[PDB]
Parts: sequence; C-alpha cells; structure tokens
Amino acid sequence: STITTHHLTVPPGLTPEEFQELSSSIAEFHSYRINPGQCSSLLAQRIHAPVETVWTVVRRFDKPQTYKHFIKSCSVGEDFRMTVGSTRDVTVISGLPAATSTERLDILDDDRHVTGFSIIGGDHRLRNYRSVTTVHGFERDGEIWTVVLESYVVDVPEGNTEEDTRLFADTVVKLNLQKLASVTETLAREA
Amino acid sequence: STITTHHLTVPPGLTPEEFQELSSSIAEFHSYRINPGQCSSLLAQRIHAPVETVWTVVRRFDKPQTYKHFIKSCSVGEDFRMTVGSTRDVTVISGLPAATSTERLDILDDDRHVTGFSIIGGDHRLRNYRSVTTVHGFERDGEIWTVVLESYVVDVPEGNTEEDTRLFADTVVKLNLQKLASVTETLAREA
Ligand SMILES: O=C(O)c1cccnc1
Ligand SMILES: O=C(O)c1cccnc1
Ligand SMILES: O=C(O)c1cccnc1
Ligand SMILES: O=C(O)c1cccnc1
Repeated sequence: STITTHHLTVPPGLTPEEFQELSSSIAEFHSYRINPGQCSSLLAQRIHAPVETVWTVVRRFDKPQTYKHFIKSCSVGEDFRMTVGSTRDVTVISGLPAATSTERLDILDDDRHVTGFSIIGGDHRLRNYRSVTTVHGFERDGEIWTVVLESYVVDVPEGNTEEDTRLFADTVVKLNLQKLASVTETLAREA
Repeated sequence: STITTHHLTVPPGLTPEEFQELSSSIAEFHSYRINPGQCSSLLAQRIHAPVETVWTVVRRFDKPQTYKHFIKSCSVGEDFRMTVGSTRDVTVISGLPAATSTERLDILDDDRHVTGFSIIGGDHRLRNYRSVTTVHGFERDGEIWTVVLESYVVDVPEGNTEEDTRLFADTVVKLNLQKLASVTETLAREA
C-alpha cells in the first residue's frame, strides 16, 4: 500500500507555474492510498472562463450530460436534493446495450469548489471507481482563467494491464474535461 | 427493403444552403439499400480549413488515431499500400479489455475525396458496419471552408433498439468528426 504522488508531478494539461500554485490543493483533494491492483491518475484542463461559470456547470450532479459525453439519460430521485450520499442512475451509451451506472455523490463543497462521486452499481462499469474534481481560479495581469483538476482511483480488472486501465479512464476523463471547457467557454463568450 | 433518404433531409451540422450544393454527392456516395433490422445515418461537420488539408488527414487509412478517439494502436501490413481491399487491425480502448477491430478499406478516391471502410472482424464491434466519408470544398466571397460528410449503415443488434444503435454510432462519428475539425483547423492556423 502506497500514497499517490500526483502532487509531485505536473499533470498533462497544466503548466509548472500553475502546478506550483495548486500543490496544496492536489495534496488535500487528489491524493489516495492505493493498494496493489489499483491505479490512479490526475488530469487537468485549462478553461478561459471564470471559476463560478465553470463551477455552476461542474457542480450539477443531476445533469452529467451537460459536461460529459455518451450520456443517454440521467435519473435522480423525486425529491432529489444536492446532498452528499445522493445517487444518480446514468444511462451510458458507450456501447450496446446502453449501460447503467449508479453513482454516489461523495463530496460537494460550494465554497472550495470540490465535488466527487463513486460508481456503486450498474453494468459494464469500472470496479471501485472514485473520482474527485476541483475548480481553481487564476489571475495574471488582470486576465482570468480557470483550471479544473480531476483525479480517480480504480481497480485494475483481473486480466487487464494497469497501462490499459489508465489509458481508458484517462481518455474518458480528458474528453469530458474538453467538453466542460467548450460548454463553459461558450457560456463565457456569450453571457 | 428501402433506399435511405439522407439526400432529402438536412443533416445535423449543415446549413440548408450547403445541403443544396451537396445533394448529388449525398445521393451518389451516401445512399444505401437498407433491410428491416438495419439503420443508417448521415452526419456533417464544417471545418475552417482547405479541402486538401482535411483530405490529407482523412485519407490516411493506416493512421485512424490522427482523427479518431479511443485508438490505442493501429497495425497494417509490412508492405501496406493504400489500396482498396487492404485491412487494418485497430486496437480500440473504449473499454476493458481493449477491443480488436479489423477493418477493410472499401473506397479510396483521391480525385473526388471519397473513402470508406467496413468492419470485418474483431471483438465487441458493431455487426455489418460500413461507413463512407466525403470531403467538400466551399467558397463564398473569397472565404473558403470544408464540409465533411460521414454516413454509415449497420445492423441493429437483436435485443437493442434502432434508437440506441443510432445514438451510439452517431455519437462516435460526431465526436471523431469534431477531432478531425480540431486537428485540421490547427494545421491550417499554423501552416
Ligand atoms: O467501440 C468504439 O469504436 C467506440 C466506443 C465508444 C467510444 N468510442 C469508440
Ligand atoms: O467520469 C466518468 O463517468 C468516467 C471516467 C472514467 C471512466 N469511466 C467513466
Ligand atoms: O463507460 C463509459 O463511461 C465510457 C466508455 C467509453 C466512452 N465514454 C464513456
Ligand atoms: O468510425 C468508427 O470507428 C465507428 C463509428 C461508429 C461506431 N463505432 C465505430
């Protein structure tokens, strides 16, 4: 069993200068104790939009389709409120038949701009997948931008390599972070 | 058995004016005879780059990773030449374990800017999938842009709805057309 080292390595998508400003946040929110047979990754996406514009989208646990690809539908409770412990039933059209992903809201901090979720059921999902997303505001000479960090820990399926597990999960997260950046940059350019 | 109607409907991503200029091309290259249990779709993507810049990328049958997502690797023959009938073995990391997709080059027309392929083997692939991609140059008041059309026909898996089959395939094609547009627009902005 070891502690992940995401705070010691510049993630793809981030400059070293930005990283040095985020060291304590990555230590606090994007560190995991991982066992053999588990892997973990940290991904970053720069967004030319204000933090609260990005956070308003990121934080909608009931509307993953607004920032993620391959979401056919998402159902929550009749009296769903945005509280830790809530679940969502996502139908993912990344293959046929569409898969069910039952996901738990693990963290929601509107002050610190932190959220995260765990896959707790469904079919054809990653085993023991948990992720955390944080949103960070940057300024330089009056210019403003945002950095989104997203990390996960996941079990490596027996019969699969850690290399492929990481390649799959990284590709999904990165593509969704790119959708997040497009959606929020459009809102920023337009509103 | 019917003939598809893609030439009578403006596809998503295309203006009616552009469509009226492409009617004969869609009839020629993007029409299929479909049987019950089959479905077909036409997708469009506008690209702010010259046709030959787009075609140079689109036409590389041996390098799908340059315009498509979730491609872990692509292997061709030792003396692979870009000829109809050639095959490629693509490793697709859209899930675990990665899938093998064996694909046949069906069409390659460098004059008309037409290509297409068929899935002829592998695992966890669509059954009877065939697609055709065409690239078209547009001009207006000196300004130049490109339109890429991509259509497919595919079998609807027994147990799946045509709605979900079309949603899956459309999402993949559209996302890859978006990567094509980013890659070629970057080349255009830079070269
Ligand atoms: O199987 C594929 O080709 C595929 C599945 C999901 C996402 N992208 C590609
Ligand atoms: O965030 C997701 O939904 C996700 C991320 C990685 C892999 N599979 C799903
Ligand atoms: O299973 C998923 O969440 C998934 C798989 C491929 C592509 N996008 C998402
Ligand atoms: O072009 C592809 O590789 C493709 C398109 C739709 C569905 N699956 C794969």
